[PDB]
Amino acid sequence: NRSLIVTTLLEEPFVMFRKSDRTLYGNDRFEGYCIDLLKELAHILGFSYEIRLVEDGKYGAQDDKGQWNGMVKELIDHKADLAVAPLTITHVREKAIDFSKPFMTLGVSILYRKGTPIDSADDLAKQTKIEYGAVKDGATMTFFKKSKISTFEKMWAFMSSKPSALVKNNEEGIQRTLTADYALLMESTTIEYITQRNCNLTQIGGLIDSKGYGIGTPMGSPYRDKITIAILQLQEEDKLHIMKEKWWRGSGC
Amino acid sequence: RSLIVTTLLEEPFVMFRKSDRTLYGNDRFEGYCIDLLKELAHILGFSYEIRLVEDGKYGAQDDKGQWNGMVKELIDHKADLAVAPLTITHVREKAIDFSKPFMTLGVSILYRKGTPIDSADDLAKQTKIEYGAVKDGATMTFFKKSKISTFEKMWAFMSSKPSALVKNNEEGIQRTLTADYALLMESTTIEYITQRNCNLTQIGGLIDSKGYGIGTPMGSPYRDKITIAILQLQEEDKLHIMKEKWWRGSGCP
Amino acid sequence: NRSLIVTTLLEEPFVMFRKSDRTLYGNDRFEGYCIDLLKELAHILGFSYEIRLVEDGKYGAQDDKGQWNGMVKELIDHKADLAVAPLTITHVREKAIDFSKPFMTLGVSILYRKGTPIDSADDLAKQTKIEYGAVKDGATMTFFKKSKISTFEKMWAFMSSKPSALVKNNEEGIQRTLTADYALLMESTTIEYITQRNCNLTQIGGLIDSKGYGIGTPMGSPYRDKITIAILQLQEEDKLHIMKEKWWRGSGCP
Amino acid sequence: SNRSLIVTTLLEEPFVMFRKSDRTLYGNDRFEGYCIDLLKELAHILGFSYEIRLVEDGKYGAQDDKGQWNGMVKELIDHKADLAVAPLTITHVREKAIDFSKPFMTLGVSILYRKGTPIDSADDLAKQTKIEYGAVKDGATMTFFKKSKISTFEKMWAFMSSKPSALVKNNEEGIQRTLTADYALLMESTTIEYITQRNCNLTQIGGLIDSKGYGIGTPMGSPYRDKITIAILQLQEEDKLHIMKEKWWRGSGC
Ligand SMILES: N[C@@H](CCC(=O)O)C(=O)O
Ligand SMILES: N[C@@H](CCC(=O)O)C(=O)O
Ligand SMILES: N[C@@H](CCC(=O)O)C(=O)O
Ligand SMILES: N[C@@H](CCC(=O)O)C(=O)O
Ligand SMILES: [Cl-]
Ligand SMILES: [Zn+2]
Ligand SMILES: [Zn+2]
Ligand SMILES: [Zn+2]
Ligand SMILES: [Zn+2]
Ligand SMILES: [Zn+2]
Ligand SMILES: [Zn+2]
Ligand SMILES: [Zn+2]
Ligand SMILES: [Zn+2]
Ligand SMILES: [Zn+2]
Ligand SMILES: [Zn+2]
Ligand SMILES: [Zn+2]
Ligand SMILES: [Zn+2]
Repeated sequence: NRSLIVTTLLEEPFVMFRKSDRTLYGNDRFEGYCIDLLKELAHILGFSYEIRLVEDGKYGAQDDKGQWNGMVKELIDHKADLAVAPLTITHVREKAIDFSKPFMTLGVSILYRKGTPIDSADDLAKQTKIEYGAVKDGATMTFFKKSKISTFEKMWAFMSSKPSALVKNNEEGIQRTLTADYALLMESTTIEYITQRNCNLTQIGGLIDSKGYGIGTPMGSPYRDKITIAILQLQEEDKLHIMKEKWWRGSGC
Repeated sequence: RSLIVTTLLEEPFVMFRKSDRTLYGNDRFEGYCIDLLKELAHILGFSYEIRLVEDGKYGAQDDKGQWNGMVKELIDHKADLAVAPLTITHVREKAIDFSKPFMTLGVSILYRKGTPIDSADDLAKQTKIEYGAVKDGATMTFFKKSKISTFEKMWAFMSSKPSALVKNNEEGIQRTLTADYALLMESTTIEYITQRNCNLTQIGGLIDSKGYGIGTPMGSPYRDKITIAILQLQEEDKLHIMKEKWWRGSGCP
Repeated sequence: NRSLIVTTLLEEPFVMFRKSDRTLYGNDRFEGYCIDLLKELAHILGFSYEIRLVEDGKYGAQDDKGQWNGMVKELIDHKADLAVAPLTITHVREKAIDFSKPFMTLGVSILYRKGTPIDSADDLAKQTKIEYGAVKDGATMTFFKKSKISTFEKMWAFMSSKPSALVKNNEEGIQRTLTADYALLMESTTIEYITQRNCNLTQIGGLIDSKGYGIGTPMGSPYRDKITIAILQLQEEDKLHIMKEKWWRGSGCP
Repeated sequence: SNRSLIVTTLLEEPFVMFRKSDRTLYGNDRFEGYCIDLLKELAHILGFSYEIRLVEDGKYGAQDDKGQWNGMVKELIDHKADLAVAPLTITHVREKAIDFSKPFMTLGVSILYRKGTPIDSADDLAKQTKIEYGAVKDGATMTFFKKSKISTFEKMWAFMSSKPSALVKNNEEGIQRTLTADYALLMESTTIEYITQRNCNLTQIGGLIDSKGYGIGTPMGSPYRDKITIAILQLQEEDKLHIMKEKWWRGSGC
């Protein structure tokens, strides 16, 4: 019964440190949507596991020499059996790792202060006053870096140049939108979570694309297909809807 | 000690049966759901009376948040069961309960044969051919809430053109026959209509995948009883029979 | 070389030789529900394949030694990668091979001529005038042979006795039901098919049990879960209920 | 009710057993077995916490002269427990004092006895008188014999009810009696299957005398019985009770 190593990262409301009056340790430290999903997978498949936060705190992207970092790298180097996180399924990633079928669908959109004229990526790309960016070495950054749409190449040209447009993680980005004249390009279900809690913030425009989160495994993993089946089972039983309603609030706004 | 069953007229699910000597009460009806409902009362032993829903609608929420149609009857405890082709949706689950599904369906397109229109994207790209859905049903709500770019575009259209949203299927079917109109309609009804009308066809495949379930007010102890009874009928492979029975039918050269 | 080998057998309307004037070869020889299912599975999963009829024409059962025959044996001996057929998933066969999730439901029931008093397996079990049996070395036979239920043991003891009550295949059992005083223990979806083509036969009673057909693989095969995922996709696209209507449709009886 | 549900059960191999350890265990962690795994699946599917309590009198449950119950059935009647999770037999008389889930296991009464003897059926035992036989006191097998009107089983009850010693306190006493004296135990078939795979000098005599099932027990009106039935059907559909049975019915030899 060897324990599977699960790689992940802190990201509200998917993976969080649970509140306690003493120092917690091991798996007991964590709670959130992806923790509940992991618990379901472990139950259905019958495995035990050890959660390990990815050291560099990244989701994963390729450098110019094609080397990966983040959770994707942990899977490639067979340091982890599974990545259980809001890990975006993308063509470039499917070349290096395997994914389950998606457990949640989302798309790229914009987080910004309420009360302004702007209503689309178009408006940001036109102007230089309002700064904008995305999480460094995640799928949204890669989306822009790869885009052939004029508006998005324009936006990448910006993000790529401005030293601090690319933020370390979502939290740093959300604080930037509250602290400065800055809009964050961010995945839509996280926006949904934030705007039900911070009434100062809103989504700008709609979804720029449509994609999904999946459980990541190393290529050739003998678990990936069973995990797909389990996700399809949870879906059929309405369990992912229940899990989302559990973690998305709360009250406000 | 009898249950009030809310429904509406819809072939081949609920129909006024043909006879000479005027019929009263439950005797007024035949159809797939009528048979289904008989099989459920046998298994669970209850008495009931069918009541057609006044506004003729399935159910959707207004801006204010009030529901109408059968969904509203259950909310208001004006009915015990909704026995009809009532689509299980995550939105409705917030307001009422459903049994496990008794039939699968997905949104798809009903249009005349022999055109070049091949998918929803084809309808969304143009404006000569109009298109719509049944007002205040699940398919309308699907387009209204959609975050997918093509379906948002379609929703802008339907939502704007007068009379693109039809009062019921029959009126939508008639608009498909007499005008340049495509109806966004559930696949099991499309199946029923296209083997009776050889000049109509399903365009594309399923846009989504859902089922029909028996509706109850939230918390009702019958929901689970009805699920057990539906499972029983599935083990006795009796529902697939009931379907073949009401779906006939001589075909199209 | 890496094409998958598919074992199957002829069984209307699942797998049949296509009618043509010009001689057909290879996979093009075949048509039917399981052939359409196979094409869909191959599209989804991305494989090419070669269909081969199982030599002994049997589905599969175990002799007294413990040795299997039919399609089950082809899988056990790693002679085929998949069994694509109306192959009944049973707990007994699960000990030797693996199955996908089911793509169709069925149960054992009774095929007999119309116009008699018989209405249940118990009516058959009480009386010796009317002969009855099942396809030899299939799941229905095995169900009776393994049953611990008194009535089915009784029925097994009867079938087991009659020299020719255990028929070679469905087509033979169908003919014996037509020409002798004989009832065939047969899977319900086949009865459905037959009773709509032959208005002098009918199903007697309901289902005795409830089971499914699944694709068989050798035990431990990675294709097993892949095939399940592909079946779930076809179910989401509601393609199997349609495939079924395509192959079972026809003019009924008065 | 309460927050954690109270589960009544009793020690019966291989359904519920004390797990092995080199320290004193406590609470739910004391237990292992088929019915413990089932309970774990139910608790996960329904989302409840629970506390297992062994039934004080160690009985399954029967009615005395008045209708006074004992054993697990009694714990449910009196609402001392929310569920009974055990190889609890579904019978008419119990169905009138408590509710049961759909069955999670099918079984029948049969005979456990030493190998070798010419004994071959209940009839054989009923005639003769040297070989004693009995059943577990205040269990469903005892009650079946008491209430029977079949000649052979009436004779058998006549014996068992006359002897002070025929009826044993539990399966374990009875099994030991079978190994200790010329004695046959009337016992449920899946327990016989477990025992005969471990005790190679014991065997089943004859077949199953009836056919019934085990179900999860709840007090009448429990808000949990329907959800539990749906859970068991769900587990069955995934082959999980087959897997669970294979896990606990192991042994070696025979
Ligand atoms: N979910 C993203 C990180 C967030 C983002 O890029 O917006 C990923 O998998 O890379
Ligand atoms: N069956 C749908 C009505 C028809 C439709 O929306 O297409 C419902 O339950 O709302
Ligand atoms: N489908 C059965 C053969 C037909 C029957 O046994 O009735 C099997 O897989 O063995
Ligand atoms: N399973 C039985 C106990 C054992 C027996 O009576 O043989 C019961 O629930 O009473
Ligand atoms: Cl321990
Ligand atoms: Zn679960
Ligand atoms: Zn490795
Ligand atoms: Zn589904
Ligand atoms: Zn009410
Ligand atoms: Zn839902
Ligand atoms: Zn395709
Ligand atoms: Zn092999
Ligand atoms: Zn099994
Ligand atoms: Zn159909
Ligand atoms: Zn489980
Ligand atoms: Zn009480
Ligand atoms: Zn089943």
